[PDB]
Amino acid sequence: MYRSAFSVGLETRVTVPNVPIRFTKIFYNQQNHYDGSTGKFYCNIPGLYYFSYHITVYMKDVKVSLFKKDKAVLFTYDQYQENVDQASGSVLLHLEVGDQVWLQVYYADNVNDSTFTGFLLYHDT
Amino acid sequence: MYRSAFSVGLETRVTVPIRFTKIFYNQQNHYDGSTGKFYCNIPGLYYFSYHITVDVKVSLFKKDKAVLFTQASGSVLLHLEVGDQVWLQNDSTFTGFLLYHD
Amino acid sequence: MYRSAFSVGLPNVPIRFTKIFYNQQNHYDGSTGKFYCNIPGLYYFSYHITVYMKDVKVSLFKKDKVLFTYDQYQEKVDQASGSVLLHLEVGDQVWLQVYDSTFTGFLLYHD
Repeated sequence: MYRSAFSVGLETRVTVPNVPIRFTKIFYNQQNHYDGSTGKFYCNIPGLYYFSYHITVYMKDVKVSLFKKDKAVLFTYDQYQENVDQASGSVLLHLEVGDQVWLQVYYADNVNDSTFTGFLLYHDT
Repeated sequence: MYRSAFSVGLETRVTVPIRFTKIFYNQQNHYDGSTGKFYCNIPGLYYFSYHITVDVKVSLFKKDKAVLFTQASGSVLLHLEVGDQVWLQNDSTFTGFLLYHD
Repeated sequence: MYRSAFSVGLPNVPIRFTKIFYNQQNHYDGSTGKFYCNIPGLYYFSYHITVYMKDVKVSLFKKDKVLFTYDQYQEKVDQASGSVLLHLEVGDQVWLQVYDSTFTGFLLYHD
């Protein structure tokens, strides 16, 4: 077991609600573990993963959820001001092969520049 | 000498070390929820990141001194030695992992 | 190939982070505010800075700019955070630029 990472961004001003955000700006996706057609990352190497995301907040409160498998694992709520902020979150999640993770915003506007990043830190041995 | 990571969150307010009791990851049990301190068991470079929701100022402590004075966010790299402890003083997460051992 | 990292803290110019939390390899030049790639590979960069500027955006730059969204005009910025993974080639430079604040970068997978 070895490498798995992806870093992606949202170029589109609106997204979408209650569905996986399909980030289209690919900063990195070498092993293509991030599915650009679904906005979901798929775990092919079991291990500890680090995910980091930032959802643009502008004029409207933002509620984001990091989903793993079929459920929301992490929640971020950010009130606006008023100011462009980022509803950010980072977490370590051990993943098994098959586990998919993606983000959702509970049309969501002014989400452009939002980013979703994740990487295999320690592979299971 | 290879794995040491944790990611925990808050299950309440009041944010003395912050005791995060929500465990996202703590496989090597290096993070102690009773004290809220992470204990370095492998010397090396660690990456710490926290997003905490608390006139209030949040600090990341290494050993017994504040490294960072910061919603309150921060990410940093701290080279730690065995015995070194790191702690902090909508989910509010505190995360840390061994990047490079030694 | 294996270690390259820095953690530093504190318009239209690289942000010179002077508070050095880590810079063992010295790949981060505090006089220019830029990180220089010596070991090609996948790097993680994260940041959280206090800006207090209007009609301004914040982004990591690499050979000049990482995420640039073409959008309609609107206004204001107080603090900004981000994180990205970038595969860097030798010679590549990365820095934070507004077109305890922190800026961390680390080589994760070396080519």
